[PDB]
Amino acid sequence: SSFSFGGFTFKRTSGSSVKKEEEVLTGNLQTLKIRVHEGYEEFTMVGRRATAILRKATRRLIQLIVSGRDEQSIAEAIIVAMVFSQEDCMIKAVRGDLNFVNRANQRLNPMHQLLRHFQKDAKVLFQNWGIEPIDNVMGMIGILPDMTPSTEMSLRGVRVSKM
Ligand SMILES: CN1CN([C@@H]2O[C@H](COP(=O)(O)OP(=O)(O)OP(=O)(O)O)[C@@H](O)[C@H]2O)c2nc(N)[nH]c(=O)c21
Repeated sequence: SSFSFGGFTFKRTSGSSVKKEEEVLTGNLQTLKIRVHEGYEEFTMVGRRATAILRKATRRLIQLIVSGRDEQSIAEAIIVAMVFSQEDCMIKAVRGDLNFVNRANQRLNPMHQLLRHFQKDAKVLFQNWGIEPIDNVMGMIGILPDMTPSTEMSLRGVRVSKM
């Protein structure tokens, strides 16, 4: 029930899943083979600089409530969770080819190639994830694709909590 991904320790608190290999198409129509976890699961994500509560279904991020030291660490947690969710809109935000041949990419599986890609630049990821109107849940705030806080709109499923 415990593992690490992208610098975060994930702790499953509810649900379960089975694993299966699956092919997915990027925004540049490149086929990647990823190990998909099938099932509804809830997690706590614990990093050095941020933590979050994550609820996910098969290839769908349902909710992510993230707190952390500042915008850079909160954004990094959001990126890791978006990649971890394996959502189609994250796969489709890859607009160029993923380099799997360079000697330094020879051991990254596709999940880690995706993570590195969006760690270098997440602008397309955030712009294509989608936004939604939000309500007045005190203690929490919305975050826009450009990472500025908002009390009216937020990246779909994502809220920022005070630390
Ligand atoms: C998306 N993931 C990824 N993951 C876990 O996160 C860790 C790293 O993921 P990964 O590198 O894609 O998979 P891993 O099995 O290590 O490697 P590979 O795909 O090369 O066979 C593993 O312990 C994996 O089981 C997950 N664990 C659970 N429970 N649910 C999930 O949705 C996921």
